[PDB]
Formats: sequence, C-alpha cells, structure tokens
Amino acid sequence: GSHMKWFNTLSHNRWLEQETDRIFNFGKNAVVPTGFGWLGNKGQIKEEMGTHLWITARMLHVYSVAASMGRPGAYDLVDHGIKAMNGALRDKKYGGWYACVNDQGVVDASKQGYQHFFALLGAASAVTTGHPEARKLLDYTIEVIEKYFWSEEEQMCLESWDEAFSQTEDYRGGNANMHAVEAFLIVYDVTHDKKWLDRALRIASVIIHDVARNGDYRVNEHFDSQWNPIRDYNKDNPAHRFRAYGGTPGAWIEWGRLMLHLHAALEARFETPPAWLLEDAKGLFHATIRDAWAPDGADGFVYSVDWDGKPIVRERVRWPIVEAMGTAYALYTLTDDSQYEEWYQKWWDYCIKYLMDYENGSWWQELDADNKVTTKVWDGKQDIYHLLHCLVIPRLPLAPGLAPAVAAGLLDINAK
Amino acid sequence: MKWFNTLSHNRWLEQETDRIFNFGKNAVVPTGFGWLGNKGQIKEEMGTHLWITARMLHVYSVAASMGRPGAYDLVDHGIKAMNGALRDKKYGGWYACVNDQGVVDASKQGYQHFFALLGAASAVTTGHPEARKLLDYTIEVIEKYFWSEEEQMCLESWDEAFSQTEDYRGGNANMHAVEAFLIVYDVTHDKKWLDRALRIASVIIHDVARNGDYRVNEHFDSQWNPIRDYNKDNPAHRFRAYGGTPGAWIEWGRLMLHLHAALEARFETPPAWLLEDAKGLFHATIRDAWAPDGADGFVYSVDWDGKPIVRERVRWPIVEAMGTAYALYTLTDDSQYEEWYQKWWDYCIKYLMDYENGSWWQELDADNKVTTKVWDGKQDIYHLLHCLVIPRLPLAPGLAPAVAAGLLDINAK
Amino acid sequence: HHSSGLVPRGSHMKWFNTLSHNRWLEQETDRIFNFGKNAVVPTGFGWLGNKGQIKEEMGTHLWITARMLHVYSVAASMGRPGAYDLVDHGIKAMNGALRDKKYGGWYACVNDQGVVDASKQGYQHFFALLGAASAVTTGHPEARKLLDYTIEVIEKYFWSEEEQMCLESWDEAFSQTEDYRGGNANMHAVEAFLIVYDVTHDKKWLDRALRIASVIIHDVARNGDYRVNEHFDSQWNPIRDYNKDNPAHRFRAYGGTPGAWIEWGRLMLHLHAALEARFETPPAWLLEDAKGLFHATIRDAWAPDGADGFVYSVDWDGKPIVRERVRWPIVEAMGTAYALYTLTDDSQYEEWYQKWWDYCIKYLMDYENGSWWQELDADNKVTTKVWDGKQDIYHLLHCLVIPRLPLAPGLAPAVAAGLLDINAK
Amino acid sequence: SHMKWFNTLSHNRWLEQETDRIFNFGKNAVVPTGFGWLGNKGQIKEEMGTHLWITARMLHVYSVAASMGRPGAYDLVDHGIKAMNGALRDKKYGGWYACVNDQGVVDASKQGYQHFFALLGAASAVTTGHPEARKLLDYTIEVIEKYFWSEEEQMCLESWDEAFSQTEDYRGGNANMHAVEAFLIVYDVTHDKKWLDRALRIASVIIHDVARNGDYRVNEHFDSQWNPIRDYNKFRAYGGTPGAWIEWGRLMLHLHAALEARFETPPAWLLEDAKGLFHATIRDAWAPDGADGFVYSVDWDGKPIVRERVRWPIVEAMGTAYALYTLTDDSQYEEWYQKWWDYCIKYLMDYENGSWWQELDADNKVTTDGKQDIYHLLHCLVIPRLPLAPGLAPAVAAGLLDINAK
Ligand SMILES: O=S(=O)(O)C[C@H]1O[C@](O)(CO)[C@@H](O)[C@@H]1O
Ligand SMILES: O=S(=O)(O)C[C@H]1O[C@](O)(CO)[C@@H](O)[C@@H]1O
Ligand SMILES: O=S(=O)(O)C[C@H]1O[C@](O)(CO)[C@@H](O)[C@@H]1O
Ligand SMILES: O=S(=O)(O)C[C@H]1O[C@](O)(CO)[C@@H](O)[C@@H]1O
Repeated sequence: GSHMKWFNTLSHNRWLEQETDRIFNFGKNAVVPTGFGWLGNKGQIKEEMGTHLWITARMLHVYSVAASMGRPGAYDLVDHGIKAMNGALRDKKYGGWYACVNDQGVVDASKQGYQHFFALLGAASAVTTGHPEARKLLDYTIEVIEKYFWSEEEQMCLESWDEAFSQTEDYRGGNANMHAVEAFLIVYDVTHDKKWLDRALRIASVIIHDVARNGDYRVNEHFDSQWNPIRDYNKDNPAHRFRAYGGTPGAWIEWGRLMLHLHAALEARFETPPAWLLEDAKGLFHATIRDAWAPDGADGFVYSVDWDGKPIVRERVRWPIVEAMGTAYALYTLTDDSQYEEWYQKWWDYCIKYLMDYENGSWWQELDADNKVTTKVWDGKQDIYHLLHCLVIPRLPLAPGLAPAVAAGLLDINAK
Repeated sequence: MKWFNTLSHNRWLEQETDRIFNFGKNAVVPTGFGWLGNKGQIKEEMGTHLWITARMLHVYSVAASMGRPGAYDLVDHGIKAMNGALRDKKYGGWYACVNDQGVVDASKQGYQHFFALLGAASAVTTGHPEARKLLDYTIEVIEKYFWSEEEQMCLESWDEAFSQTEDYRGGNANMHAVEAFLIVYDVTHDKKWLDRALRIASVIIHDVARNGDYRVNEHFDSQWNPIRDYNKDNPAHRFRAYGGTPGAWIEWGRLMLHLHAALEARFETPPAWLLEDAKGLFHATIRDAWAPDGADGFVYSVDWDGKPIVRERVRWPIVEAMGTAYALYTLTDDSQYEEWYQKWWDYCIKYLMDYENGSWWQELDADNKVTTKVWDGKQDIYHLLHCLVIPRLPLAPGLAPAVAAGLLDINAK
Repeated sequence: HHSSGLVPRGSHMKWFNTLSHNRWLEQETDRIFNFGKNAVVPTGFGWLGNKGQIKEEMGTHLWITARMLHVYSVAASMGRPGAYDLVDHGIKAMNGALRDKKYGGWYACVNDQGVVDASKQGYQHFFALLGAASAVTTGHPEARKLLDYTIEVIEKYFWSEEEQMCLESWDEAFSQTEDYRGGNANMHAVEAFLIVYDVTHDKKWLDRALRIASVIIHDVARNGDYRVNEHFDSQWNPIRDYNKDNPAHRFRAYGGTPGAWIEWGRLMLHLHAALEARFETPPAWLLEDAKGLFHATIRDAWAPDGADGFVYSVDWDGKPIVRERVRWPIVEAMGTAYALYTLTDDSQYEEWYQKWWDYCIKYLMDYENGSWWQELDADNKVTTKVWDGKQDIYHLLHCLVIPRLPLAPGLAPAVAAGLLDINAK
Repeated sequence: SHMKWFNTLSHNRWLEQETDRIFNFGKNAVVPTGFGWLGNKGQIKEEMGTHLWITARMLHVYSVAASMGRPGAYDLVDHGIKAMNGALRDKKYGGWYACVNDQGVVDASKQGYQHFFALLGAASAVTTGHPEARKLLDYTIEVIEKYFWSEEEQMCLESWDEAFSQTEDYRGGNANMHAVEAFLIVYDVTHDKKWLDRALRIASVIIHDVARNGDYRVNEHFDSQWNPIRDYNKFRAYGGTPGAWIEWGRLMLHLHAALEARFETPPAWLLEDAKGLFHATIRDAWAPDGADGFVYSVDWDGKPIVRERVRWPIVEAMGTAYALYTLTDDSQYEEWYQKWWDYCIKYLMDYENGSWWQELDADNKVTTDGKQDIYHLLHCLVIPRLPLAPGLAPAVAAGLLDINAK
C-alpha cells in the first residue's frame, strides 16, 4: 500500500530503549554469589538450576552493553561477572570453566565448547567497558579456546571435553560453531587480529556455503569427527534444548545475521565482501520463512523441522522469532528491500501479543502450537541476551558489532 | 576564541581546500603528475617523480570522497601511472623519476615507496576497481624490500635491481612509513600495520628523541646508531637536512596521536608515551624553531643545541604544526593548542597563502619574504590537507578513510 | 537492467545526500544564476552567447523568457538577493510585449520594434505554464493571476479533451492547428502539469500527466525497445521519417533524441513520487519504464563511437545520426540517475551520476567565459553545429538542485517548502 | 505564500559569502597608526589620515571575523588594540584624538560619537580574549564615565576640546544612539546592569518622550537643557534622519532581548516604539519621490530634504526588519527585508571595484568620498544569523551563528 517506517526512526528506537530498560531490570535479580542464576517465570532465582557458565557469560555480555548505555549498576554486574569467571566457575586444576557450579561446589564439571564460546563473547564485550580485568580475562579465554576448542587440524571448533581435557566428544556441532563465529566477530572488533575474522569466514564457508546451501538452506547441526552430517542425531530426543533432531530454523536465520556482520566488517575496512555472505543470508532468511513460519495454521516459528522441512517440534520458543527480527534489520540495512521491514513489523506485533509479559516480567520462553503459554522444551525465563538482537541491534550499524558499536557512541547514529 | 569544531571555521577551511584542489589539477602529464611551478604550470625539466605522483593519488582520493567532480578521474590517472611508466616491469617497485622519453632516476627510494603505499591505501577508500590490486602489490614490494623483519624498522633505498641497500637508515622514510601504515591498517584492520607503526615510533622517538630533549635524530648508520654530523657539508638538503628538522618533530607528534586514537577505537589502552612524547615534540618544536631569530615562523633546521642552521621558512613545518595543535587539542582539551593553531593560521594567510598566483608559497627567507634557496616551485599540495581537512575529522580512522566514511564536520556545530 | 560503460567498483564512493557534495552543487548553482542575469532586456530575457553577452539578433523568445522566470523563482526561494526582481521582470514580460492582446497566449518571439514570430507554439506555452506555476511558489502577488490566465490558454488551445493529449501549435489567430503531434511539447506539458498539481492539488493535472506518459512511453516507446517516438500525425500514428531531410533540428531531430528518453524517465519518477506522497501505490510501469528509458539511453547514445558522451540522435536501429554532444542530454541523464537511485537504492545509478559529473567538469563547464558550453563535437571539443551560444541555464537545475531535494513535491515547490538538503548529512 | 529567507541555511550561506567579500575589502585599510580611509577601488586615501571612528569600527569588525574563524582577523584585532594604545591615544589629557597620521595629530578634538565607537570596539575585542582587550575596555570605561556619560543629566555629552576644558553647547541623538549600541556590548562582557539601565534611560528620553510625541520623527538636535532645536543647521543634517529612526528601533529590540534573556519583563514601549519608528521610516522616507530607496533627511512634515540614498539607512532598515520579525513573527517584516536586499544588489553592491557604493542620487545612480565603512554591513549580513541577545560580537563568540536556521 505504502511504506510504514520504523527502522531508523527515533519514535520506534525510543520504544525499543524503554523495553530494553524493562529487560535490563529483570536480569538484575539473577545475581548470586557464584555468578548469575537461572530466572523463573516471576523473575525469581530457580536456585535448584545453580550457576551455569553460559548464563553467567551471557549476563557479562548483556551488562557490558547496559554499562555503555549509561545505566547505573550495570558496571557492577560486569565486575560481578568477571569475578565469577576468575572464581567458582574457573577450574583451578585443569583450566577453562565448569559448565555449572553452586555454593556447595561443582554441579557439572564438563568443558562445553558451546558455553566456552559464550565465555569468549562475554570477555570481548566486557573489554568495551574498559573494566581493568576485562582484557586479562579475554587473553586467558583466548588461550583456552586455542588450546582446546579451535582445531588447527580441522580449521573448525570442537564440541566438548571431560573436566580434565583428556578426551574430546565424538561429535561436531553447528550450534557451538555458530556461537564461535558470534564471539570471533567481537574478539576481532577488540583486537584487529585478522585470524578471528578468517576463522569466522571459514566456519561459515563449511556449515552454510557448503552443507546448508546444498540442502535448500536447511542448516545441518550434527556432525561426526570427520565433519560428515549425522542426519538421524537425537531422533529419540527431538525437543533437546541445544541439539534438536533435524533442523532448528531459528539457528538458520541467526547464521544469516552473523554472516551480514562478517560482510559489514569487510565493508568497514573498504574491502569488497564475497557475494556468498549476502546471497546465503538471503537464502537462510527465505528458507526459515518457507519451512518454519506459520506452517501449521497459526502464526509463529516452529522449533524444529525434518530434512523435508516439515515441522517436528511445533512449540514457539522465544529466541527464533527474536533472531528473525535481528536478521530482518540486517537484510534491510544491506538491501533497502522493504519486505524485510514488513517482516520485522509483523514479528514485533506477534511478540507483544503472545511473548511479552508485562504482568510477571520479561517475555515468555515458550508457547504451544496455538501460541498459548506452555512448559515442554524449557523451564523459566533464564535468558535476556537474545533480546538485545531485536531491541539494540536495530539501533546500530552492522559494524563494528553490538558491544563495540554501543561503546563507540553509535546508538541511533542513523535515526531521525 | 573558538575555531575548532565550529562550522564557520570549517566552511573557511573547505573553501581554501577547493582552491588547493584546483591548483593541483594542472599537474596531470601522460606518465603521472608533474612538478608545478609558482604559477601552477608544469616545470617539464623536473619530469614525473614517484613521490609527487603517489601524493597526488592520495590528494584526489580525499577530493573524490568530498564529492568534487573530476577528482575520481585524477585517481584513475594516478592508478594508471602506478601501473605504467613509473612501474619497473623487470625488477618490480617503482623508478624514482621518469619522463615521456623513459627512466630519469632508476633508484628504488624507500621514502617514495612509502608514499606509493599511502597513495594506494587512500585510493582504496574511493572503491576505484584497480585500487585494492595496487595496494596488494605495493604491500608485497614494501614487505620484500623496505620493511626489515630482522631490524623491525624500514630500510632507506636500493639500486634499480634491488641488489644493494644504502648504508643509511632515515627518520624521514620511517616517519612516512608510520603515516602509510596507519591508512593500510584502516583499509585492512590487520593489527600488524599498527604494531609496525608503534615499533618505529618506539625506536626513533621514545628511545632517541626523548633522551635528547625531543630533538629528533633523523640520520643513522646500518646498525641504527646516530650519525650526528650527517650532511654537515650540505645542510639545506630537501629530504636529509643537517641536524634536526623541527617540522618533522611536530609531524611525528601528530602521527603518534593517530596511533593512540586507533588503539582507543578498538578498546585498547594506548601506551602513555604516545601522548607524553607528542607533547614533548610539540613543545621542543616551539622552544627551538618558533621565531628563534627575531621574526615569526618555523626555521627549517637546528643544531643539537637547538640553534637555527637553515633559517628559511619552508611551508610544510608550520602546516604540520597546525595539524599537531589540532590533534593535541582533540586529546587534551587544552586551549593552549588552539591558540597556537590560530596564531599559525594568521601567519599563513599573511606570508604563505598566494591568492594572486595560486596555492601557497613553498619557501620564505628569515624575514618571511618569498625566496628560492632550499626549493623551486609549488610541487606539493598533500601537506595542506593536514591543516585544511584533518581539523574537520576525528583522529581515527585516518584522513582518507574518515572522509570516505562521511565523518567531515562530525564533531562541529 | 544493467548497461555497458561502468567498470565494477570495490566500495561505494558516497556523494548523494552528503553535505560536502551538495555544497559543491550550491556553489556551482550560484555561478549559473550569475551568468543568466545578463539576459535581462526590456521585453523579457535575451539569448546569451558564449561570453554571456546578449545576441540581440536572436530577439526575445517566449521559451527562454518562461524558463528564466522558472529559474529565478528557484533562486528567490534559495534566498538569493535580486532573484525576486528577475521573477517580477519575468511576470511583467509575460503580461507585456510577448502577450497577444487580440487573440490571447504569447507570440513565440518579439523585439523592441514588435512581433518577430507571431505563431502560438505549444512547446513554448507549456514552458509559460511551468514558469507561472514556479513563480506561484515565490508568492509574487501577480503570479497566481498569471497561472490562472495560462491555464485558460492551455485548456482552450493546447490540451485536447477529444484526444486526451496536447496539440503542437497554431497560427497567431488560433484559426488552424499544425497537422503534427509532438513528444517534446507533450513531455514539457507533463513537466509543467506536475508543478501546476503541486500549487493546486486539482487532480486533473496529475491525471493528464499520467495519460500523456501512458501513450508516448508505456504504449509507443516500450513497444520500440524504449526508443521514444516524438513525431506523430493528427491521428497519433508515428511519422518515423519526419525531418529525414533536416536531421539536426534543435527541437524535432530525425529519429530518436536519447536525451528526451532519459528526461521522460525522471518525469515519470516525479509522477511516482507524487502518488507515494499522498499514500497511493503508484502503478509499477512508471518505475519499470523509467528504468527501460535510462538503460535504452545508455545502450544507444552513451559513447557509441569511440569517445565518452551522449550523441544527440539515433535512427530506429539505434545507429547514431547527429554525433555532437549537446549539453542538456547528459544534464538530464544525471537528474534521472539521482531519481532512480532515490527509488531503487541501486548504486549503479550513483556510479553513472559520478562518471557524468567527471565528464561535465572535464569538457562542458566553462570557468573562463562562464556557464557551460552548449555543444561539443564527437571528440568532446567545443563546436557550433546544432546550436549557437549559451542561451539556457534551466536544464542545469536538474543536475545542481534536483539531487538536493526529494522527488515530491517538484523543484520550485520543494525549495520553497525548505526541503534543500533535507536528506543530507 | 511566504517566501522564506530568515532562518534558512541557504540564505545564511549567501550572507556568509558576501560577509567574506566585505572582510577582504577592509583588510587593505591597515596603516601603521590604525585603519585608513578606503576609496572606491579599495585603495587607502592617505590624505584622509587615521580617524578614531574608522579605527574603532574596524577593531569591532575584525573581532566578529576572528570569532567566525577567519585567519588574519585576530592580527587586525591586535593591530586595532595597538592603535588605540598608540598615536590615537592622548597621553597628556586622556581619551583619543579624532584624527592622526604618521607625522602627528590632525584633529585633536574629543568627539563623543567617536569615543562611543572606541567603547564598542574595546567591548567587541574582549569577546576574542585578546590579552590587552580587557585593559583597553577598562581604560575606555574610565574616559566615558569621566567625560561622556553625565551622572547629572543621565544622558551622554557630545564633544570637548583636546584638554577637556569646555564641552560643546549641544546634545545629539547620534552620539547618544551609538552610546546605547556600545553599552549593550559592555553589558554583554561585564553583566553589570548599570550599562543596560543607562541604555534604557537614553532611549526613554530621545524615543519614548520626544520621538513618540512627534509621530516617531526623531529629534536629533538639542541644547544643553535637552530642549529640541528644531531649526538646527538650517552627522548633523537639518530635520529628521530616517536611517537613525529605524536604527534606534533595532537597538531598543536588543535592549528588550537582553531583559528577556535574564527572565525580566521588558517594558512594553521598547517593542511599541520600535514598530512606530519602523513604520514612520517607511511612511516618510521609503520611495517618497517617485523612485525606490531611503532618502537621507526629511522636514518635520516628513517631506524629503536631502534625497541622496546613502548606504547605511537601508542597511539599518534591513537589520530592524530582522529584529521585528524575530519578536513579532509578522511576515510583513521579512517582505521588507527581501525587497531591501533586492534593491541593495541592484544599486549598492559593487562586484567590479569591491564592497558597496556609499552614496547614490535620487535615481539610485552612483554619485560624488569613498568606501571608508564596512561596520554597518554586519547589521544586514551577520545580525540576521544571530539571536537578539547577547549582541553581535558576543553571540558570534558564543557559537550562536545560524543557531535558529535549518
Ligand atoms: O537463550 S535460551 O533460549 O535460554 C538458549 C538457546 O540459545 C541457542 O543457542 C540459540 O542460538 C539455542 O540452541 C539455545 O537453546
Ligand atoms: O612537500 S614538500 O615540501 O614538497 C617535501 C617534504 O616532505 C617532507 O618529508 C616532510 O614530511 C620533507 O622532508 C620533504 O622535503
Ligand atoms: O535548453 S536548450 O538546449 O537551449 C533547449 C532544448 O530543450 C529540449 O526540449 C530538451 O528537453 C530540446 O528539445 C531543446 O533543444
Ligand atoms: O558608516 S558611514 O556611512 O561611513 C558613517 C555614518 O554612521 C552614522 O552614525 C549612522 O548611524 C552616520 O551619522 C554617519 O554618517
């Protein structure tokens, strides 16, 4: 009919900032002596879940952004995060970080690559605040990543180890490798050591440009030690929180945004990006809508699909649509194609209608196939890190990345 | 009195910038850029110099990003010249000087090769389709012959065939290496270019200059020991003056503040000596070389006691001083730096700016009357961007990248 | 839609919507305004030569007088002292010696002694309409009365309700109309109607503009590979061979005039933008055909003969006939590049704009004698063949002012509404 | 429609570029004793010597140029301050000789109107922060308070002999008007309210009492008891100088704006009388004789006497149009400003020989002593780019150029 304009309007960006403050305030209750706890549906700590590395590292990242946004108390949460990464979570005998601890000791002693890449992101985002211990934490995290999680032999990321780093898992994961790309982008932004961007491009070339593109942009996540897909992985456990059977369309559209951050990093240094970053980001965006948007007679993104693109887990988890909104912004920024803003607007309307929770705080984690609140895949409201991708990313250029851009004063730079 | 970051001052700067861009256009010759005389006509006897051709490529890259019609054509002409008669097809790199008949000076001058690197890196910011290929080639030549991994410093020069390197190491060539490396960093975001820049500055400024009351030693032997008496018999050399060249001291200061700004832009604490030594160089330049002989202006050279030797006021030292005043003001907010900038602007319009014949005079005598002694014509406009465009831009990224990124007047109201 | 003639680029050099480029444009605009001021004569605006002197032998043309009224309306809204006096002079000339007191409308040409050419030229009357509508944006107290009069003349003699198209010309007495229908007159009708719409919001002006474009572009031009047919008989059938014996005509060249093709493109994008400004989805053929015209203009007329520049005319196979580089075609091309960039965000249109700007300063701009050359030979050296002097500055606002403004409302309205550099940083 | 110029960046860019043309013309006036008298080709007329009023005005002009970021301007401020501390300065009796040259004193008289320009020049120079400016202002204030501001009359005196032994048996609107102009800027660089109190008092006597009661025809010539001399001279034209009427209007609006800037309700008569003066100036002096332009003087019936179009009256009219527009938002004031700009480029501006003509005949053709002033031109070139408070030099120094423009 005509173009309703939200992107780069101060009116929309004011609404985003005020929702951002609501989300920052919800996450503050997660402070526990050993790091950040697991928030439930009323913003209370679920003490039985203990202190997870992935949640502690994500909150360190989140409050780095909040601190650069000039929020009192955020810097204290960054300081608390860095103390936790130097304290109870840190394995003093073998190095790196336990997956989960509590006041009594270690709950899960395993060394999870997924969670270590979030440690790297958290440390790199914390660097943007100039916290005096942030750069030392990043340098240590880099040594752990290069010793145990980045393989020079495979030129890809490993998945996990036992406590003692004696045996690595006979498995390679798209999820851990995707969050490696995310962390590497920010490590690049705070080092300009080229190898971080080279590693990110290489990971995307293998998982997206080779495997995903050849399967109609259905991202394969599960691989053996020779980087062959395991198509049947977790067939008996399809609703796994991190390793769902088949395809996780939320992850496809997230890969898209990350490859546009890579594209934008190359353009920021006056370098023509390879054409496949934008072509594949478009392919992933359109595949996500083709297979996973309202495929079953109601609005929303399903959690998982088979290799034919037919839904398996039909629950609407929060993070897939949040990532979709981030990618819509990134594609709009690089194409000026108004279809991407229309999707962003449609998804915002769905989010306030079904996911946003003004009564109990933050957003619901999970809805059923009719978009009614449920508990099946998940349990509580333990994450706010994804929400910055629909609340803060649309206020920033695509280079440098989220925490660096906010710290460089770039919030609303393109808005009038 | 407020000039820095005012649109009124920056409008005056842009209008003078257009006058300078217009003057340089007449330097176009088939083999690159010629040597302009005092009326902006080509001095054909000087032929086509690599340093002038590379500098004009840089200048018209900035002009093109400023939206000036014709500038991009000059960028195109510059890149063709760097792929044409100046390029040594047998041994690689570039001849120092050519003309329409062939090679005039076949030597491989590091000073001039670092300007080739700056020119190629600035040209990349225009997106000219051959710029990146020229930069990649220039990088290979620099890393093969001019950056020494053994010394972690820049060599000076070679014969045509790259068979023997000069038994000499130079502050001047190493300073213009730092200048080029900053822009290579801005168009690669490969930290090794900034690591090299920091290392060069640590040796020439933080070690030697600081220990001599910030009187920069420029002349070294192959083991990086100072030759204090170098060119005693030829004190007014255009590139290697006897003793200290205070214009170079204050220029080193600005370059170290660009390095500082690059490190802060990626959330890295710059070493404290970049700002401390930039201040030391700025104050030493004023102490020894500003009105040291009973009249305003910066002398060309001083002895190791800081007393003038060549008392002629060459154009580029005061232009560089004005750039450094801006950079120090930007990092300190100390209004003494703006006072110096304003005082130097008043001197420049009174004695150096030439509205009748175009551009600025290259050289004045000890009473600030136009002269010919050290120099001959108006062959440079590259230095003028440091007092005309730099004060309109942040210190990171560098000049050509910042203009191309839309940052002109970003801090002004 | 991709044309030959650009080397692909490694990064985006940004000029459009930069205050640095727009400052360069404004300073060139002031140089052009200053050149036109010497054209003031008692009966209107004279014909300026290569040194900015009046060529008195050419007398006072309606088309030049009406164009200068339009130009100084823009200058007046830009806050230039003296411009409003030239608008006042223009309106007095349109109410004085040029005006036919017996039959109405305006003589084509007068001088201090009387009428030189008494004919009633539609081409020139549509410039009278544009001039009056642009003058309205200044609020000159006689402008609205001049527009109302001009509208009456246009609706009586030049817009045909029967054909739903514009007629070409009449004798002095409006007794017989020319056995000819012209793309050129109809194109400048569209241009004028856009501005009449902007100062009336009487829908019929935009309806008439859309209708004219639907016939000359969407029907005839599109079916001939976007080679605009300009010459028609009274039944609107093409006369393909028109002026075969007089191929270098200043207004009615034999075959196709690619400058006019790319100009049609920009006008259709002003029409598109007028519809979007009132929250109405424009028909898709306005943008599709503007792209077709832009790419056809480059295909047939850009550097077809071993040197840069736009040739004046091509035959129906796209073979150049008049190879001289006249000023206005590349100026219009630059305007259309801006309009297409604004609606597509396709950087190929900015690259063409930048390439054409580089050509203009190299070969057309005349800093020594003033303004720009009117005409170059096939090697881009100054010549005299099609034209004679520097009688026009109206086209130059399309590459100097249009790139500083939104596409709606039109040129004079947008400047008067404070929109200069609204999108620039 | 309204054609919009005021507060548009497009118009203000045209104004700044003309301002630079005017700054460049004045630079040739530098002589060792101060600022010389420029002729019609921008050459020094050496026979005219160094006038106090011209030297003080150029000090003011290059203070504005220096705050505008023009290289060379600050050197001219420094030169101006040195001239006010050198040969112009009476070392024996204090204040400044009216005219000197390289050899010595040409006119030793102590002219009030020229001393108030010395005060304006010193106050404008203070806004540059030149280290000798404040000392020059403090000295100038002492001379003004000793000899030119009368605590007894609460008005300004006109002139004295060299030795300050006898004051002239005359009181003038012109000296008192330029006192108001200087006092406004002294207020802006001291925030001592007494300068604004004195300005309001001067205006209350010359405008609110006498001018208002005579249909806003300002009486300029008074005896020592401040009674009008209507017949005087059957700088001191017989009858009314309408240029001065409209100038008084702008100055009272600067006074109004200074009071509003410190949250003080200005008396209603400042705006009412500025409007009265503006409309009286149009009524009697705009195109009163069959051709465009402002005549120089009129009789007490408002009929022209001296029909020459001098440059400064229309320049001041343009300043007042801006000030009235700023306080009323009445577009009639912008229409007058636009009409006067069109007249100025057509008849006064001289692109061939530089600057503007000083004087035209009754048919607006140039007529027959040079182009010795550029100070008035800032009132139509810079004032329309600034708020009405603080005043011209302070506002530019505070970064307020184009603050209201888009
Ligand atoms: O954010 S949570 O929803 O609590 C955890 C999810 O983050 C992802 O890696 C998405 O990229 C999922 O695999 C996790 O379940
Ligand atoms: O620019 S010129 O004056 O032509 C040359 C000077 O540039 C410098 O390297 C300064 O950075 C001098 O040594 C050259 O003479
Ligand atoms: O502007 S001029 O070159 O003098 C006249 C041209 O304008 C056109 O109508 C193009 O739109 C041509 O037909 C005229 O020759
Ligand atoms: O500026 S000049 O025209 O040279 C001098 C005039 O200034 C006034 O004081 C106007 O306010 C007049 O009395 C002078 O003649």
